[PDB]
Amino acid sequence: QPQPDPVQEQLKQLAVEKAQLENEELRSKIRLNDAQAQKAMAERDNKNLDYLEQESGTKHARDLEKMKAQSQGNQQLEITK
Amino acid sequence: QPQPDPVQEQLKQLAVEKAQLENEELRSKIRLNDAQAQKAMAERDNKNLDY
Amino acid sequence: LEQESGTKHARDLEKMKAQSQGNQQLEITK
Repeated sequence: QPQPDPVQEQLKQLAVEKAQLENEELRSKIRLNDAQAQKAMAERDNKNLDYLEQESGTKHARDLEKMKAQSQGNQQLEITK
Repeated sequence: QPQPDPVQEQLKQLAVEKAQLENEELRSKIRLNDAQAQKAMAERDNKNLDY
Repeated sequence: LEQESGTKHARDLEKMKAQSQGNQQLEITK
């Protein structure tokens, strides 16, 4: 009857464990790539919104509204006093 | 009758699933490249508007 | 989502209005 060698069984078990872990590593890489792609898409959407707002006068209109509101507040304070 | 060895069957299953996962990894790489290209195009459009 | 609507502008307007109201209240109390 052959005499078993303890080290060989442990080495085989470790090899099987490594083979199992490689697939989990690949899955983690896929998840990371997907997350980066979604972040890039969100950045693109933000840049597109910025382009759309800058093309029109909305950015300047908001500043004009702020200045007009400040002036109206000053006028109201003058009237109340 | 030949006697099966579970270790070999498990190794073959792991190899098949790894070959399956490689395709998904390639698809994820393609998606990331496409997203980066679209982001670069958006940046170019913004810079053209600035010009 | 916040930038698409006027929430960012609305908060600044609310801050300005609150400052004006505080100045008016200070004037009234004095």
